[PDB]
Amino acid sequence: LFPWAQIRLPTAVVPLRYELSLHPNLTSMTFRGSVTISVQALQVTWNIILHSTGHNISRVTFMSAVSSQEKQAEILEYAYHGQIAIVAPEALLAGHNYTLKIEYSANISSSYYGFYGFSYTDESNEKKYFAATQFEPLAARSAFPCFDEPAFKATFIIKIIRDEQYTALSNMPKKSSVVLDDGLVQDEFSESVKMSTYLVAFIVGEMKNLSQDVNGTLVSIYAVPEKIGQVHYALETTVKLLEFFQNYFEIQYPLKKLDLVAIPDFEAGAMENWGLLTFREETLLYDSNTSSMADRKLVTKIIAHELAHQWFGNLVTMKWWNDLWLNEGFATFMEYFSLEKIFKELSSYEDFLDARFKTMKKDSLNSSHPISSSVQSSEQIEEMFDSLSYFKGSSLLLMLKTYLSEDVFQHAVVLYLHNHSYASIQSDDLWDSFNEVTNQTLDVKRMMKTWTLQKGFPLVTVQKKGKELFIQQERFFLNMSDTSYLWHIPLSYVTEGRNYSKYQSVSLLDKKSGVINLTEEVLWVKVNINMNGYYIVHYADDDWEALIHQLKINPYVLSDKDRANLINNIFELAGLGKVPLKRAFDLINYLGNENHTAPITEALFQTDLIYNLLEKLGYMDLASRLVTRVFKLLQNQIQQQTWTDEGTPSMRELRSALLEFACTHNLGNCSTTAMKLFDDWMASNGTQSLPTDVMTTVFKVGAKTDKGWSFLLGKYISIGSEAEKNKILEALASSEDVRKLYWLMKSSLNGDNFRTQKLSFIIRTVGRHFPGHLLAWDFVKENWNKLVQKFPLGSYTIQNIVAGSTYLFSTKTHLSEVQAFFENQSEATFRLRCVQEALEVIQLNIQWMEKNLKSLTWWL
Ligand SMILES: *[C@@H]1O[C@H](CO)[C@@H](O[C@@H]2O[C@H](CO)[C@@H](O)[C@H](O)[C@H]2NC(C)=O)[C@H](O)[C@H]1NC(C)=O
Ligand SMILES: *[C@@H]1O[C@H](CO)[C@@H](O[C@@H]2O[C@H](CO)[C@@H](O)[C@H](O)[C@H]2NC(C)=O)[C@H](O)[C@H]1NC(C)=O
Ligand SMILES: *[C@@H]1O[C@H](CO)[C@@H](O)[C@H](O)[C@H]1NC(C)=O
Ligand SMILES: *[C@@H]1O[C@H](CO)[C@@H](O)[C@H](O)[C@H]1NC(C)=O
Ligand SMILES: *[C@@H]1O[C@H](CO)[C@@H](O)[C@H](O)[C@H]1NC(C)=O
Ligand SMILES: *[C@@H]1O[C@H](CO)[C@@H](O)[C@H](O)[C@H]1NC(C)=O
Ligand SMILES: *[C@@H]1O[C@H](CO)[C@@H](O)[C@H](O)[C@H]1NC(C)=O
Ligand SMILES: *[C@@H]1O[C@H](CO)[C@@H](O)[C@H](O)[C@H]1NC(C)=O
Ligand SMILES: *[C@@H]1O[C@H](CO)[C@@H](O)[C@H](O)[C@H]1NC(C)=O
Ligand SMILES: *[C@@H]1O[C@H](CO)[C@@H](O)[C@H](O)[C@H]1NC(C)=O
Ligand SMILES: [Zn+2]
Repeated sequence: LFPWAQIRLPTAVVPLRYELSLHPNLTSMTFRGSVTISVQALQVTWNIILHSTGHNISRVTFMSAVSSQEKQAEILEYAYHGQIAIVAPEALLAGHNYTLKIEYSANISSSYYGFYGFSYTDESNEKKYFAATQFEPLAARSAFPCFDEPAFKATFIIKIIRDEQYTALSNMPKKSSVVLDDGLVQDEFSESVKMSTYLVAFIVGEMKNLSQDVNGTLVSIYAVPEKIGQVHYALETTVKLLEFFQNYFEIQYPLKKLDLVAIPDFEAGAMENWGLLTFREETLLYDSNTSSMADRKLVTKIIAHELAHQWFGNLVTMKWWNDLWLNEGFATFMEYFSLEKIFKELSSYEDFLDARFKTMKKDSLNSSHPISSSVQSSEQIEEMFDSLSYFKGSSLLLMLKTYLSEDVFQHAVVLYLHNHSYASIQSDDLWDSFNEVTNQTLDVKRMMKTWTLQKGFPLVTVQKKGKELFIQQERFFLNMSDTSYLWHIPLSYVTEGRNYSKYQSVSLLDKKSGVINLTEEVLWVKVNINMNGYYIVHYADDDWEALIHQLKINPYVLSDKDRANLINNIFELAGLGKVPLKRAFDLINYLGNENHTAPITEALFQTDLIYNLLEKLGYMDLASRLVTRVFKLLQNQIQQQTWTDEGTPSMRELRSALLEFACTHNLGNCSTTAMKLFDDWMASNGTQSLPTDVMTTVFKVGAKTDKGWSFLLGKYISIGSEAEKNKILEALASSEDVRKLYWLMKSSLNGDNFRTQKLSFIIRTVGRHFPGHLLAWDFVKENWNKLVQKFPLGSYTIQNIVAGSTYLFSTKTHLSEVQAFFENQSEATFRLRCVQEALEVIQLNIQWMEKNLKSLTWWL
């Protein structure tokens, strides 16, 4: 029986370095194992308890200091926690380095987790092989026996003997390689800096490269040869972002090398590794001419994310997974924070803003879970990998860093960085580096533990009565009894009174009610500047009709982030009931004079949730009258859009937003303009450039014709550009021919012309529009069994198939059906977070109709 009945390893033994030698042949999917672990005892144990899985071990056994002579112990194992224990020939006395050596058999993974391998086809013919690693969170132990926790850091020599052609890559630069007798090469890499078991990485496959030397460290993007041509932007961007993390962290990237790799597969594990960043082929390949704003915006942030992860996560790692949200939260913040100081032209705050919106309305559900609390098993380690925690974390740092200065934020960041580099940490340690705020401690970061420890976010009510600012707080709950919900809240607020002179100020509300005194007597006040604070603000009734009046006068007295914030808020409140729906729509009656994208898209987002909810109920006429009045507010901006790619990113994303609003709903010249552009494009065997900005729109309109449908289907199964094939798939699923809509899903499910990864994106698209709406949900239930086979229950795709099939229902008849269907298979499924959040969204719609179907009749 085995000497350790816990899931965490013992504090008994500690690794100091790892030495690893491996023979995978990619052709037969098998490999050599050999690990030498230079450990060290800190307390007496008869065993070394450590992690190992899937290893068929031949010979293993144990040294001391003292002797280069080695002596035979035998392994005991325990597969339930992945652990193995070596029964030591003699007592590990405290303070002594011993070294441990393991030989093993193993299989190369055929999933895409751990040490995995796959095949792909060439431009010229050919069957190529390839293998890589993906060790988060607990996968390293599958490749090689080790202390697989993030606290147990160490140093690494990895050496991999690989056939002549393949380029072997790994963390540290390749020190040496030496020809072996059969035709095989032996690659050895430098010993690694101190780093965590999960960050180890190594690649075997036929690539080329493209390099540049920022200062001392040299940056290179590795891709399969085909077109290493288009890693040119990736390369140039890693470069400026590299000496953008730079100086700001005031720490220098410790490695001599930094290599990014475009792995040639769609299920590629893309991750953080030090000196060996992975990506899916798709997310890196970019082309100045044929590729849109979306895929630059996306490739720029994807780089900027895994780059800050260098400092955050690798350099300074978690004690344990209970704090993952911190790094991924911080990285996600940097991703949006670097960009708007190097690439201020992308308007990457807009992405950010909307990202925060969608964060809050799922942080407002009751399915929500506060981001920090004890983890103890691994369904609890991978439950932490939902990007809701990441984005919320991200939101907190922007709120923390605009309350404290950006400078104050920086040094406390920098001060955080220096104090425990190469070390493991817990959450509160960052809050302490901050409490070296001020000359040294003027307020505590007990503040941040109110946000971390409680689900949801405060609703801040503001009333104002001639002197004043009466500020009160409660949890934003979506209705039908606990109150130790209290937040420490930075209250940015901006006003205007006297002379058109904008006064803005900060103040931290740390009790249930409070009050701030303004200097002048204003006509309007706005709370939460640029939505810097993660919360919703509700006003008393002629404080709301102050701002709206003010928006019809001169709205540009506010930012576009503020304006977008009111539109967000006023609509979500009128959902919760705290405002009539008709004063949301009088807020956006402003929009005749709007020119910034951020508020227009957010209003268009809102109005079209309303459009679709109505449309799925029978109330089609109400729905249609709704959009045409949005259309009329935005009528000039719509026509003045040119069907082009010309302009600032912001004004391009606006252009693409306005143009397929007007087209989705057939409003004005727009559908025709588009359908000429489609015939020209289709005339030309595809051989004509569509402005990528109007490309998804042009495709939709054409997908509405059996001629057009069948063309675009040929272009899907033929053309190479995976970017444009999702704007084609989209269209194919924006048909209203039900038989096709079914056949798309039926086929994506069977992996026929569309790989099964895309079905979740198909299903969401079919069901979102009236003709497919019931068809989607029925597909989801008619093949539920085969849906659980290829997406493991609770995974982020069975996620969406239920979210995106059902989130539009609004009748208690439907509600019953959804719940009757899910309980009717399993109760273990029936109380999945995904499933009763699915159910939770549906009554919120019923509630929404119950309060706002309304009287849509007397207006609208
Ligand atoms: C995996 O096993 C195969 C088969 O033993 C090894 O194969 C050879 O591949 C080279 C080219 O890469 C050919 O020139 C040889 O003729 C092949 N030999 C045979 C017997 O098929 C392969 O090298 C092994 N992989 C590794 C990494 O050692
Ligand atoms: C990536 O390709 C580049 C060519 O664009 C290689 O660059 C030179 O590589 C040789 C080979 O070691 C060096 O001796 C030269 O010093 C490099 N050029 C300069 C200006 O320094 C690069 O080596 C390739 N990547 C790898 C890993 O070899
Ligand atoms: C691996 O395969 C089995 C154990 O599952 C055993 O018969 C065989 O000898 C093992 N190979 C080595 C090299 O230990
Ligand atoms: C080896 O052990 C000694 C004490 O036994 C310790 O002082 C030393 O640091 C260890 N070696 C390394 C490289 O740390
Ligand atoms: C690889 O998988 C086979 C089953 O397909 C198993 O018998 C074998 O033991 C595995 N290899 C190791 C090292 O466990
Ligand atoms: C290059 O050299 C060192 C990096 O170690 C740094 O002090 C210096 O500022 C760097 N300069 C630039 C332009 O990156
Ligand atoms: C170092 O960490 C300790 C926690 O023991 C903390 O109190 C201290 O403020 C940190 N110092 C810096 C400069 O971050
Ligand atoms: C607000 O004004 C009153 C005096 O009119 C003062 O007593 C109170 O402390 C002020 N509050 C703040 C937060 O400045
Ligand atoms: C948008 O608002 C008005 C134009 O109606 C103008 O004052 C303002 O500068 C415009 N901003 C941009 C970026 O065009
Ligand atoms: C259209 O182009 C494809 C290559 O992308 C080619 O295979 C096909 O035969 C062409 N069609 C015609 C009618 O020439
Ligand atoms: Zn990340």
